[PDB]
Amino acid sequence: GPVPSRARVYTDVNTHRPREYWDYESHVVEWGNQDDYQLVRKLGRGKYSEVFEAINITNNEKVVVKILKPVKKKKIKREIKILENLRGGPNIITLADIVKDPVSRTPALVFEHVNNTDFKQLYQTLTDYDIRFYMYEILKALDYCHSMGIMHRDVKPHNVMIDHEHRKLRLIDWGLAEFYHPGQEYNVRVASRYFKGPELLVDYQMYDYSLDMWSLGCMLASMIFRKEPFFHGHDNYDQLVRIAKVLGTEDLYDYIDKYNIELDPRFNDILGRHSRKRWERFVHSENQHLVSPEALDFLDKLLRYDHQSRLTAREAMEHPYFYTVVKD
Ligand SMILES: COc1ccc(/C=C2\S/C(=N\c3cccc(O)c3)NC2=O)cc1O
Repeated sequence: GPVPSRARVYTDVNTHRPREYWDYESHVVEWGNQDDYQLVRKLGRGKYSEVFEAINITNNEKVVVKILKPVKKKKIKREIKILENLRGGPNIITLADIVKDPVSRTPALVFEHVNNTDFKQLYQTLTDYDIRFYMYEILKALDYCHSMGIMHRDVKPHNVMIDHEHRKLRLIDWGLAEFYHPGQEYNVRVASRYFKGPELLVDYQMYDYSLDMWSLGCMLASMIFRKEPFFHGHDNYDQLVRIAKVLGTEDLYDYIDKYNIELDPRFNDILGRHSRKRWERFVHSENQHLVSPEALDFLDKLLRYDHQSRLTAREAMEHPYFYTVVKD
């Protein structure tokens, strides 16, 4: 069988927390008053929810309301429990309330409002200094949630809300987040395709917080190299092939051999043989202002096949790439 794996940090956080902390199936929701909130405009829709701008009429403050579509109550309680556990943490979106929507007959989560710019437009604009600053702010959120025993499992640009005017950042959309427990096998159908870690793409279920660090590396690569998304696969199989054309096939085989993993035989006709590339090949005159030796070294240490070899969020915050960021 496959070789087991443990997180190298925050391994036992939930072990020594009280059961109530991570036992979300037993959580009892504290419902607020649904008539406190007036919906203003729809902001988005997905398979599992719709999101709205709204006004809290008890204080005339803007909020954001996510009205769930029907989904297992276990997963609704999981997201609620995680948001309450993380509330107040650095750059974590604040859950302000939970109400029952009378039309949907489902829960509606009420969040603080961020005056956001779309990443497609914001990313055409950020400077080298901006990218370092906001990467540091994301790391604060990720080290916090990892230190609290939670993996996000859907890190991607669409889930990082930035109010550039106030240099304010919030990590949102905790609907896929999970509690880390040593030895637990997790669903690999998480994260967006372009941000899926190799562990998901080879069906290794005993993964951990380090998944979020791969996803963050994909974001960093897209920003400093001006290629969004960086690994642009047409499906989950091609996604691994795109990664292997950069990291090389020999280290992919080292990875699956370490964990006694077997590749899907459908890769026999599509994977090929690929050397590992040097990151300098992705530098050109239109992105070199965003690239430095420090950026390439930092990126290189996030994008490792072996989830046990990636920088932790705390280690990443120690990296020389962040030396120029003003610390508060
Ligand atoms: C404009 O400011 C904000 C925007 C979003 C949030 C929080 C969200 S949105 C989400 N999930 C989605 C995303 C897209 C479509 C959809 O139907 C559901 N999960 C969250 O926590 C908070 C804000 O302050």
